[PDB]
Amino acid sequence: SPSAQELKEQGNRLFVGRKYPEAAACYGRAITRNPLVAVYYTNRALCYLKMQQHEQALADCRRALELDGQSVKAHFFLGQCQLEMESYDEAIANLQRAYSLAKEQRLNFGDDIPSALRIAKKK
Amino acid sequence: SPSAQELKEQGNRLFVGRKYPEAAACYGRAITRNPLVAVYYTNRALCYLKMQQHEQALADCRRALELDGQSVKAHFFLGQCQLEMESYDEAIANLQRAYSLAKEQRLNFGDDIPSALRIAKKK
Ligand SMILES: Cn1ncc2c(NCc3cccnc3)nc(-c3cccc(NC(=S)Nc4cccc(C(F)(F)F)c4)c3)nc21
Ligand SMILES: Cn1ncc2c(NCc3cccnc3)nc(-c3cccc(NC(=S)Nc4cccc(C(F)(F)F)c4)c3)nc21
Repeated sequence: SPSAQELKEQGNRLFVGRKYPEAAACYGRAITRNPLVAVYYTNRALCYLKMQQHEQALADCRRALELDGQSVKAHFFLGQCQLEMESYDEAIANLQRAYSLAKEQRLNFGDDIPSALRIAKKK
Repeated sequence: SPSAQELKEQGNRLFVGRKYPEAAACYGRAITRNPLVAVYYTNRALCYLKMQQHEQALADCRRALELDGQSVKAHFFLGQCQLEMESYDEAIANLQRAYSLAKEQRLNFGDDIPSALRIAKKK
């Protein structure tokens, strides 16, 4: 009886090892246990992007944003996805919104700018 | 008598293996052989970002853009650098400009969107 969190974990570790189809299956199972969690869709969206399944990534991005319109990563992956699909004007709009939200949330709450948006995040 | 190109190569391979200070030294030597090449500064800028030498990365970004105001990567690394330094409004402006230029250059010349701007570039 794995919990939805527990499943997101297993998927996150799977994703680390570039096991993307298996990681997407885990996030999918987390979504089925609790389908109103933006991050599960955001995480699976990235798996589909790595798998070059762009239509599925886009739909996951759209669902995440319906649950959480303030999501930095969902805007970013949505923009990255629309980049890969060559919807360039939409992609730029969502990328800027991702970076704008990241700044707002950094300055109101203290969040780190998500690492997905940075190429040189200190490790 | 290594050529400026030859030196950029050695630096590019060094960068692959995460040997960033040694790679920055190579790009530096390429710049000294031919200091009017935007890409050498763009490449070294990334090394400094990986080394968390933000002031040096910024200056390299600025020099690249002086040589080539149409540079996608120079705008992007400049924006990424200003992100790490928390100049958020400038960073967003340069990131959008990077993505805008990438689209223009893609649609006029056929360039791939530089991989540095994409998290899921097909390999
Ligand atoms: C949202 N934020 N703020 C801070 C921060 C962060 N700090 C530094 C860092 C950066 C990179 C690697 N290490 C540490 N790292 C990740 C982050 C980025 C990628 C992977 C993971 N790691 C695990 S296990 N799963 C995972 C797998 C695929 C996607 C995702 C996600 F969709 F969430 F990006 C998570 C964590 N994110 C972060
Ligand atoms: C500007 N564009 N368009 C297409 C393209 C590209 N295709 C796919 C790809 C993407 C990633 C890895 N493999 C293949 N890959 C790189 C690119 C990206 C990073 C590294 C390298 N590789 C070498 S050797 N040096 C190098 C080292 C540090 C920085 C840089 C640079 F500043 F140039 F980004 C180059 C090439 N760029 C690219």
